[PDB]
Amino acid sequence: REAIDFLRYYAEQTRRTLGPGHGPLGPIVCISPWNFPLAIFTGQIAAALVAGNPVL
Amino acid sequence: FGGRGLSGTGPKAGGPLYLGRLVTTAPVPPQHSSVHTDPVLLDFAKWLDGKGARAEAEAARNAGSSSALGLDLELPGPVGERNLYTLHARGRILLVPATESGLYHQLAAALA
Amino acid sequence: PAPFADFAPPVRPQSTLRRAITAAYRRPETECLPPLVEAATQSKEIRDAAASTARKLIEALRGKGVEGLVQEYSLSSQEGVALMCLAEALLRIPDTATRDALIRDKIADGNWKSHLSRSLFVNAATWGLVVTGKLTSTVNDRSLAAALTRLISRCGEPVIRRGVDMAMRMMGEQFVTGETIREALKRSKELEEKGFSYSYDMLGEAATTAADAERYYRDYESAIHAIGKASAGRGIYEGPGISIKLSALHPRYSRAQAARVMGELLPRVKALALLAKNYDIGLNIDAEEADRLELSLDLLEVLCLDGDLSGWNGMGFVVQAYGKRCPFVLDFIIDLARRSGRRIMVRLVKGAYWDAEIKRAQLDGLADFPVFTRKIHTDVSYIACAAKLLAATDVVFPQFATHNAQTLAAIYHMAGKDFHVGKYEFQCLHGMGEPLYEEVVGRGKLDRPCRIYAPVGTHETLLAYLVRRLLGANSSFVHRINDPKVSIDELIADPVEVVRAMPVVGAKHDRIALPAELFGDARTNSAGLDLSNEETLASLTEALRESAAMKWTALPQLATGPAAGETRTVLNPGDHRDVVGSVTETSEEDARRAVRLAADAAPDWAAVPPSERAACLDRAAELMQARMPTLLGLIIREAGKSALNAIAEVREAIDFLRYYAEQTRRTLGPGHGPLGPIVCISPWNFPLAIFTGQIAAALVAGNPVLAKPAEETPLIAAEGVRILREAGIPASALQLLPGDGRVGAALVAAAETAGVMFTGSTEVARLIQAQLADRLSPAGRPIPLIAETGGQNAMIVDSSALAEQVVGDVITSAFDSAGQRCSALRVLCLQEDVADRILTMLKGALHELHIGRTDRLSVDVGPVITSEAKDNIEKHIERMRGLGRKVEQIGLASETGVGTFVPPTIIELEKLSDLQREVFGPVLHVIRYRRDDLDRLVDDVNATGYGLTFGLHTRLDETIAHVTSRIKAGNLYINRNIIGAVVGVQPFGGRGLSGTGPKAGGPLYLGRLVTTAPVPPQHSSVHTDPVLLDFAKWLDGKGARAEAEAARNAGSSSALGLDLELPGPVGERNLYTLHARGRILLVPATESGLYHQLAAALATGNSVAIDAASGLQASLKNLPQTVGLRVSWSKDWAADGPFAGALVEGDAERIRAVNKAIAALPGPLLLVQAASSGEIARNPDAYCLNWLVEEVSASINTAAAGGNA
Ligand SMILES: Cc1cc2nc3c(=O)[nH]c(=O)nc-3n(C[C@H](O)[C@H](O)[C@H](O)COP(=O)(O)OP(=O)(O)OC[C@H]3O[C@@H](n4cnc5c(N)ncnc54)[C@H](O)[C@@H]3O)c2cc1C
Repeated sequence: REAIDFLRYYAEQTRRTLGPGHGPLGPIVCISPWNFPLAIFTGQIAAALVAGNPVL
Repeated sequence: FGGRGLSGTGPKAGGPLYLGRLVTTAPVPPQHSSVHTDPVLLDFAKWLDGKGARAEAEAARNAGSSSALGLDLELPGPVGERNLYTLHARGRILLVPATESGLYHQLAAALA
Repeated sequence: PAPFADFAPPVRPQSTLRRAITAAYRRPETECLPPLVEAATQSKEIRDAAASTARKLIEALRGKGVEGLVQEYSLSSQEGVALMCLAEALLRIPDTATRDALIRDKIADGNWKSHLSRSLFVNAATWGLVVTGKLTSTVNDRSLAAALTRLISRCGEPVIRRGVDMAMRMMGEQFVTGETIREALKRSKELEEKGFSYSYDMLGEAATTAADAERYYRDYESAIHAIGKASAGRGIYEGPGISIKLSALHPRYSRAQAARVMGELLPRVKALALLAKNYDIGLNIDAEEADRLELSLDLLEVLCLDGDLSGWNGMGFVVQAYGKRCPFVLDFIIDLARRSGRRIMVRLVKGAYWDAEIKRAQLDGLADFPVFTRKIHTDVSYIACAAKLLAATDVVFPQFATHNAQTLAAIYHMAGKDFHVGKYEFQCLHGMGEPLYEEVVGRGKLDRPCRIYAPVGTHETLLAYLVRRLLGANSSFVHRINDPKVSIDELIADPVEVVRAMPVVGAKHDRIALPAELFGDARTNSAGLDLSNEETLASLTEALRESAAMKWTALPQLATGPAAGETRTVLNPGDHRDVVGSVTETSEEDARRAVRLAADAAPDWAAVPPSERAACLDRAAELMQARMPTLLGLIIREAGKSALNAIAEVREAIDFLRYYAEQTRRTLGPGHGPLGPIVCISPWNFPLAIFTGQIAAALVAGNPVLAKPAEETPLIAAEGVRILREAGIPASALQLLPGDGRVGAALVAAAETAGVMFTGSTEVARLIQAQLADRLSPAGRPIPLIAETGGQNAMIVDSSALAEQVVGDVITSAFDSAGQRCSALRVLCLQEDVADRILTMLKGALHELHIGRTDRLSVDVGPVITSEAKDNIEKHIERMRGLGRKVEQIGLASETGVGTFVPPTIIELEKLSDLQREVFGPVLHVIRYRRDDLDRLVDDVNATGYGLTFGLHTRLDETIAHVTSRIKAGNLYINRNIIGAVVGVQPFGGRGLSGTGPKAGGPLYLGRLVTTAPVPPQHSSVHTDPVLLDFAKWLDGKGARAEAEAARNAGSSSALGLDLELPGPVGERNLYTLHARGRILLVPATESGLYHQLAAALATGNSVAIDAASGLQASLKNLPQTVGLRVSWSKDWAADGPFAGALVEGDAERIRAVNKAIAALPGPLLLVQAASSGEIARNPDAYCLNWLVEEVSASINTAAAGGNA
């Protein structure tokens, strides 16, 4: 559920905020832990992706 | 979710400042504003006016207005719970200026 | 001239029909409804038929703008409001190509702020209503600025373009029919061809100056020509007409100014009507506030009887069905139509001022409302009045203005089958009612005509009252037809049958308080008097005349009986030929005897249980209420007050009596022993209310009182004492000692005087302070002094404020009571971009004031109290004039020669510091400020050292937050005048040079008048000062365990941070908060005493200055930085001030010595608390935390945007 929530939350935050002047950083390295191996994994990746950055 | 000090850098995950850190110009998050103006920022702006540092005084007043310090929101959630989100001062900010005008702008940002 | 012989004569003798109107003014709602229900009743067959027609109309309305924009660009509510505000501002750019360039090149590229002295969001409350349907009194301009930046950065130029085009259509085609009458007339041809007609509303309203009324006249005259030319002989039923508001045509349109209205406003309406007659068009008189209804009837009567207007039936008049007088007004108008033979056009409406009528009746303490309190009652009233109108179509032309399809259907079937054009019509609002009435007009529908009420005006004009026009309320029909939660069956419900079947027909709304019940179970509100009610004016006229025939006296009323002395007369300040009465002044020996008598009787009065002492006060309030008309006449003639201000003063005295009685019943027990004899010294400017309040508080707290009234106004004081004694206060508990400062000084100096309550000048208060510092109580403690003194009160106005509203509040604040209020507005601060416009309006409004002897209702401003006050005030004005400052003064009539008058005066200053003394008269000073310098201006206001009342006019939350957080004043007022603080609602009292506190009419007041203070109602705080907490940890680190525990107990017992909303009228929020006082002077003797003093001061939020002569510096080594920030040491106390209070430790002689040194400090009179070392060890309450916090009252007008959410 937390993974789903991160995806939908950062999707909605994007729809509320990002326009052409909010340029991406570029490649983002996302390093996640073993204790929330889907939720934190998904949240960091979803946020970097939806902001326009490719993710490692 | 997320903390201060040895607990992390922020901004909080699953909160409205998060995406702004992943772009080179941060947007204005939803509901991110405050009607409060730091009173020390105000005193600094008047001091800058006294010195004739007009561009800096203007930048200080603009920082005092656009600061979201004192934001205090209730977030939608389940019944039987009250979920609150507030923005406070961070602490002491390290300023590393190169020029006098740069120092004035940095002070304005931190005081506001 | 005989007193009150010309007080308020009616325009004409009141006919039987006019008397029935006045009789209904505030009739109980249970009495109004049954006859309306009976008159609105229709047959079962007609009710079924009407339900069917209304269902049919509502079916089409539901099967047929900003919302599509919000959807297309996924805007939040704040983004939609911000966008519409941006669009409005872009539309203020006249040239299209320039505007489009700003959008494309500079706005859409961000940094909208750089390109657009006035907030973008001044009108956001109005757009908020458009976008969200909800009303906000003030604007969160920081939220809107964030939303605007977000939406522009997200969607760019396309959303700006759509917003501009949307705003252009709404403001140019929907909220108005057109920007000018010519454009409105061109756009009316479409619907006239379909069977509609038009009435044009030139959006004129509430003239403030003669020049404004002149502009409104020529605007109406020019529209009449354009409409009459366009009408081209179509006549008053087929062709267009005009609607006017009488308040647009004269700046003093009120019953109080009825003579000016009949002499100056009437000929202007006649000249417009003569032009409407020549073109043969309708001229409708719109209905306004309830207190203007009957005055407007006097103009309607003269016009309908004027032979010069004969032959024309175009004159029209609005009647509001939400008003209790509506059927009786209609009876009167129908009779007038019969007598004059003019077929009066009667526009029946529900009414547009409902929220305002509720608030006004509550503020004025009147018996009831002049409007209904349940929407369904107004609906029944409308249908009943339609039945009366439809029975008189031969002599009047009814015009049923309504968007409610149920109301429409009921009237359509009530009118029956016979119809011809000219029999009656419906009416609707432009851009609102056409949907409904396109199902009505024409042979294919109901074949009944509809006249469109068509606003005409620019964007500026339209926006000024758009809020009122939208109120859109949850109960409104158009809100419900567009609410999916409401079925058709709910919409076609018969309000007559719903009301008929309610348990109590016509019961008041459960959630609206009658004015008497504003405070619920706590106490009974005082009742006022309606000076727009002819019966009240006639009865008051007789009482005032009878009051001037009484031989008023004031004598030294000692415990043993009246005493002899030097007797002289008391003169009316407006006319020294009018002798009001005689005063016998007290000898210094008898004043000293009086204190000893009070001392001897103190145990007996202290033994009367607090409840019974409070019963005395409640009995006195009842007596003053019943005697108000007689008290009015005395106050008018002795103190020079207007009748309006005298009513408020008697109300205040009643409120003080009832408030302190209730506070006594809430608090006082056997452990709160009285101080002893208390000397009460009261001023001449509120000679009954402040006099009563000080004496009532001291008495109900168990103290015997020596009452020293101002030398100028002993008569009302003597009458006050008479009433208190009649109410049961024994003569030994309340002695009256008339006389000058010798009497006051003898009383203050008497050894048995245990406390002094003083209201007056700072100069005298400082002399009393020095006298008292000579003495100690028998317990060896300072004599308490409550000293309430003047203020140099300011109002700050920014470019978002509404000029008309500002000017009215400024005129009232500065010149009411000839500026002889402690709260009066002395300095007006105008943002530079609007200063010239507001000053022009202010000067014009100044010259509309009537100055003279106050025994006429028409007088706005009376005399100043003495020739000495006059000379002092005029010397100031001439100094300012001699310095080249601009000085505006109204000319005075020759009759003022027999009294002491100062004309209301406006003086334009360069800097606030140009004003170097308090000027206690009708003298307003004006300064201008640049917006960026607002924070410095507040600094300048604070720097005077005064801190009584302060006003702010702004719509912007950021400016409200800033200014109210930085200003240092006891009574704050937002978007209203700054005078007339209401007991228990705006507890009154300032800081600094303005007073010691505690606030009069507030919950800390009685506790100052007993040896051990009680816990006031609601007096607590869950907040703990964090510097106090740091100090308590430091004390524990030093091993001072007992002190550390006392510090934590002080942190919990402090009420710093209390934040309450006080009950009061609707449309206002009244807040009461406890803040730190400032820097407290600490004069310790021992290390432990210092620690206890520091804890008390820190727990209440204060900084401290510790006497360096104590030698206790080594007692505070290694203080935490947070505590060090609040601690200073002082060798020269006078140099390190001002202080906000003091704590002293010592034996009796040390306390007396320190108390004298404190009294010699320049500036504010310090509230000093003293204790011995042993007392600090034995009594945890040795220092009382009540006196280490500052009370702040804030009153916010939440109706200021044009309505009450
Ligand atoms: C053509 C035209 C001309 C008008 N001229 C004037 C004018 O000169 N003067 C004037 O004062 N107004 C005027 N009005 C406004 C009118 O008085 C109504 O208030 C408004 O138009 C709505 O009434 P309704 O029958 O359309 O809608 P409804 O939803 O049926 O009625 C709403 C009305 O109910 C009343 N009401 C709401 N709440 C309560 C309550 N709690 N207790 C008692 N009553 C309540 C109010 O009067 C409110 O306006 C005019 C309206 C029109 C269309």
